[PDB]
Amino acid sequence: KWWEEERNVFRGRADSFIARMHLVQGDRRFTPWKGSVVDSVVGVFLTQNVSDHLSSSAFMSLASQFPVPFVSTMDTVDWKAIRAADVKEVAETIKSRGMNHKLAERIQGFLDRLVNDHGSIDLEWLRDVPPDKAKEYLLSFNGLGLKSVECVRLLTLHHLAFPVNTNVGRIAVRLGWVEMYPMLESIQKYLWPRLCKLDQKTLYELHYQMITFGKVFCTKSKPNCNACPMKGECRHFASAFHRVYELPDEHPLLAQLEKREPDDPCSYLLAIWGTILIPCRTAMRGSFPLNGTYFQVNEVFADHASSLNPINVPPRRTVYFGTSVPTIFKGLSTEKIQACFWKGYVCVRGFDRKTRGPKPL
DNA sequence: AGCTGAGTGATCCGGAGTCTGAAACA
DNA sequence: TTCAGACTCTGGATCACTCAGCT
Ligand code: SF4
Repeated sequence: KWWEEERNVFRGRADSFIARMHLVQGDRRFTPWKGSVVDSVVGVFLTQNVSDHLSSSAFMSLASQFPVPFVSTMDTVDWKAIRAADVKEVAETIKSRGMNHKLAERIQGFLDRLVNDHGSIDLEWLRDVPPDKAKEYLLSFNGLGLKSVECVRLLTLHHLAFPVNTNVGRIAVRLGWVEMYPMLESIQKYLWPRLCKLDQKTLYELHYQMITFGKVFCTKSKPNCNACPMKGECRHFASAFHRVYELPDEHPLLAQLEKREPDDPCSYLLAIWGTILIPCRTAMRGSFPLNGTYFQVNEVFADHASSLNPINVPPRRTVYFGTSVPTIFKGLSTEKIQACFWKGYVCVRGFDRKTRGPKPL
């Protein structure tokens, strides 16, 4: 059949795209997180039409404002209190993200429906049910579309789905697979049958890589096509033609700091001027929605208390600071970005340990 | 035939950055 | 040197309305 042999052609190219970038884009496979299903639902709720860092910071502020009493799937937010809470404070809590009243009312309605139907607030059983019925039940909610449900299923329930976002569509069109021409998002009906038969781990990995490639090299305006490894196979090419010292685990400075997560590859950093940068997984104790796909491989947080009041006592790694990932990554040299990926760190925001809430940098 | 209707295109609930061009001045 | 909007940002829900559909 012509279909199956045509499946091999792009699947061979897809793994070729993964293999070529994996040399430069670092190494990353499925690393589990302890986030509950409701947490992932609220995360996909908050990441609609907004940049990733703002969406994550909004969820962090939401968690800090209404905390579960603490020091596996466990909710980090007293969702019952939020549902019982008045709309004004909830809207004020996430006002920094935007659409504060709209999203707050949608969240309150979601929680109210969850309480009214199927008893109390729990969605752990969604993992057991067959994927199609879970997808339909998730889509049944208002404020959720196809792409959000696909991302939830792929990242949380480990199904075989692929979110075709603006990053995915542009990359697929330009990179010899399928101008400023506005293309309607229907290439999924084209792309997915090609990718219907593929390894699950393959899909998750391909895309962590693509999200990264979309953000680093193949930006919408002025892509760094000179340093891009896939410039040879790029169809769009034919159309056109501060350093820090890292602190060991048992360093005396981290006595007040909490115990590091055993799974996190990152290590504690020293922000010299005295300030400390906490790794994202350690800062959040894992337990973050969407498998922690918000944060890069080497994304770290900052300590607001140590930033305002320095803890100063009077190997070397490079940290690139900026407002967002795409801004700093615009590099005319490939070697610099490869080094920053394999042996570098990135920080964009700040965080406080006392109230566990995000603070401006 | 004279009423569907399917399907798309604007719009906006909203903050927060960057980017142009205009202006201005030489 | 200002600076005011014009865009983008892992999208959804409403309302209005041009091309097919038909019988
Ligand atoms: S060569 Fe340029 S357009 Fe092609 S994939 Fe690389 S960055 Fe994108």
